[PDB]
Amino acid sequence: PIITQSVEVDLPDATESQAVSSNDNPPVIVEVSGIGQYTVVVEKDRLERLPPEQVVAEVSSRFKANPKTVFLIGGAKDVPYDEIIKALNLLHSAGVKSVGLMTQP
Amino acid sequence: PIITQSVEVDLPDATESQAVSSNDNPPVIVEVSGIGQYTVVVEKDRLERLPPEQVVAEVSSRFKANPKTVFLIGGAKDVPYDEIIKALNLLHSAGVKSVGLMTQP
Ligand code: NA
Ligand code: NA
Ligand code: NA
Ligand code: NA
Ligand code: NA
Ligand code: NA
Repeated sequence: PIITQSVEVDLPDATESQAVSSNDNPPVIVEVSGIGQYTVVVEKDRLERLPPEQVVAEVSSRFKANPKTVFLIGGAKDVPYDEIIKALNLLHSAGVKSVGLMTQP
Repeated sequence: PIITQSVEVDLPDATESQAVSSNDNPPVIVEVSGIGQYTVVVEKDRLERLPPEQVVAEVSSRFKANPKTVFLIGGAKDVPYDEIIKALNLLHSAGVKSVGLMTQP
């Protein structure tokens, strides 16, 4: 106590929906809720309860296979800010350069 | 019901602390807590309880005066994800291209 989190982001004019609609492949969705706990979803395939290092492995694998892959962070409206910063840092550590942020029911 | 929020972000290698430390001027901090309610802080000067359109006016004014200005979004660890997406969209609408995200006590 107390550790704070930070991340720098750039804001492009291109949109989250544009990224998804213009891509040949489904997006890879990193869903957050669970303190440092993630579900990775690609279409119907769900990889639940993954710890940070396993999310890095999964995401880095997909980015290497196709760097054009669209990555999204999904979560309920009330997911804590600190968890969102952690997730952005996690994705950047795995090599991801662009992310769509979206809230979900 | 139900409106969701989204924003696309790019992840540069440059950091939030780097942006602040390398700048000649203090950062402009948009603090969030309050549903669509913001405090804009520059050094000791606080502009509290600003509605979205007033934040846009204040931020756009500072960006026009100096486009090298460092903009930050500050908030407690538990600020809701949806409010963070709203704040990023608000800043981008005012012309801001880079933002540092940081949690605070
Ligand atoms: Na960063
Ligand atoms: Na793997
Ligand atoms: Na997280
Ligand atoms: Na966007
Ligand atoms: Na003004
Ligand atoms: Na907000």
